Amino acid sequence: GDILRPLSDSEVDELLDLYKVKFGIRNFHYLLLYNQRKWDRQLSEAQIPRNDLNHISLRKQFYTHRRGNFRTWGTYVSLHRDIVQSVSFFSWQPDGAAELWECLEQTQLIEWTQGALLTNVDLGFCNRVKELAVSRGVTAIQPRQCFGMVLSHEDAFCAKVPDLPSEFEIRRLRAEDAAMVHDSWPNKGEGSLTYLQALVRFNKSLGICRSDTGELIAWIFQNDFSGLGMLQVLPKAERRGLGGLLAAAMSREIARGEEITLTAWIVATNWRSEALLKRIGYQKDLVNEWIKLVPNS
Repeated sequence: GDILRPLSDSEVDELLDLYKVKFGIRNFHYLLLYNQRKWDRQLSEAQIPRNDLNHISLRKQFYTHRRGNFRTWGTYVSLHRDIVQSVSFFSWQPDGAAELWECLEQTQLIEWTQGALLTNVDLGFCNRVKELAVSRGVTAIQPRQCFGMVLSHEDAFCAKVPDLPSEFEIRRLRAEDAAMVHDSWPNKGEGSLTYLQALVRFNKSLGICRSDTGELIAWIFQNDFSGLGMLQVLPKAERRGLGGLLAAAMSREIARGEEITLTAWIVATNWRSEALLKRIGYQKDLVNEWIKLVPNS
């Protein structure tokens, strides 16, 4: 069949420890692998059939070169489904990573022409992968640089957290909250409402509501790397220190509920989020690209 061969659950687990050993607990591919398997376990105990349409956003299918050993170079390609197809991949083969590109170029499981989203792409794979996209029909690409911010577990565990102003209350988000958080998205085409609903269910989240009206005014989620994501404060509540409060609280909550490095993916131009994350202790130790391929025509 395809040059990409689906790894069994047992193999993904091995893939996970390979990255753990090779790069350490702060590595983003390890975090991605760690996160997925965490969800796999939960969704399993929650007796939710795989491929379940309203939870598929919480699933991933890992693959490797059908005629290669995923252990020698950690070569892998994952496929995710929500609105479009999201692809992640890596390999540490010392020279051009032939095995990897053999996979990406010879496979037909990737929707190069159907708006596929390339997530967390290493800077060394960006140019070549864009050329490939074009060689397969892509006529327009929308790439963006993201900073991978990192905070050790120890730091997150012992982190301090600001005081919440009387005007507000904090609570975990609930299903009804999903639609509001989704409505404040300007370029909402990568994450679906149902994805958000799955996240409020299986991931940690935090919302800030006015003690009066009870109106949700700011929120933060745990992301697909078990770190922080989708932070946002409605304009009418800006400059009240809530943004930094959410980030601090979520960092602490995650670190005390599980053992992992806290991280966050932010757009390189989001100077304000970089700044508040930095104040909490997060450091910038990675730069990756998110490459959104525009559907043919």
